[PDB]
Amino acid sequence: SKLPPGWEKRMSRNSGRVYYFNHITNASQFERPSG
Repeated sequence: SKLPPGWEKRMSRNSGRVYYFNHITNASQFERPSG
């Protein structure tokens, strides 16, 4: 785990894929969130 303040690193079982979720902008991406 190595994300900035505000982001939450989550994991999606079954398929085994990494996905991030921002509780500030409720945005979802598939890459290292920079800011």
